[PDB]
Amino acid sequence: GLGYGSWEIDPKDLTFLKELGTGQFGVVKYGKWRGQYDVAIKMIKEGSMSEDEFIEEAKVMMNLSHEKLVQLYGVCTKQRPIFIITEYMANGCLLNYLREMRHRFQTQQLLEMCKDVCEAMEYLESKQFLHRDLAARNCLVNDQGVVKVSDFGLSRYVLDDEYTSSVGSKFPVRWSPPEVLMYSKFSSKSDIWAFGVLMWEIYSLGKMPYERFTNSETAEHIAQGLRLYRPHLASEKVYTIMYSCWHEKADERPTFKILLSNILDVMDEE
Ligand SMILES: O=c1[nH]nc(-c2ccccc2)[nH]1
Repeated sequence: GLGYGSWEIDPKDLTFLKELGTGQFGVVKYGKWRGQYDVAIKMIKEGSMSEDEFIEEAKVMMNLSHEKLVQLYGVCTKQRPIFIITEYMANGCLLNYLREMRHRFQTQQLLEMCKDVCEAMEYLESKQFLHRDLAARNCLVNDQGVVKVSDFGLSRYVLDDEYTSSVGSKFPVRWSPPEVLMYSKFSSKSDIWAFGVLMWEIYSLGKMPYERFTNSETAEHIAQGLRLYRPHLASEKVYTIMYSCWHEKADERPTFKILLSNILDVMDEE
């Protein structure tokens, strides 16, 4: 209504129900919009985000609609703090979900999680939109066990330099190809590399990549041409897919369309 653009939600339409924990921009809550519609509400900590830039980008992000992408419903702007309102994912972060041994996952379920992510990424690739921080920590799981990709592109608005400098203590070294670590060359193919690492995280039930190495050691290992190796739960064909994402030459890495085809082949065969 009157004082609101299409990207803007009236915070007075929110009912807060449960705390969901803290992320990098601060508190996240579960609530309802207009009494009925489940939402997640991110309260953006003052000084954590380039807010005017993020708000302009929210206009673009709201047009990205795919069933395996966590939907952005809008932003509560011109208040402190601002809120980001998104599709609620009742089973929480993928990384924590994988680490819960009670689930006793079959490998068919693990491949389905990879396929869910791959479908989201093929869609983003088709829109020339890079995620820029693909990892299990940035995927969520709904009440049906479907995995969706979250927070796509948001790293561009993070003001904490520890996160944004390749040398910063919070940079995602372990999800980065050599050309990112060496010269900050981001591309579709750096998303591809990250996706390979994410498949490794899924098949490793949420182990940290390069778990025995520091970030500095990881960067040296990768830059010298060495890689992660096969998780016990990955078949040879699954391992071949994740490994293909790690070619030293970025142009020899597959596209998300090719990865999706390869994943569906393995689903049929295995
Ligand atoms: O953007 C979203 N949607 N849903 C969540 C969520 C986060 C933590 C725990 C449970 C759900 N975050």
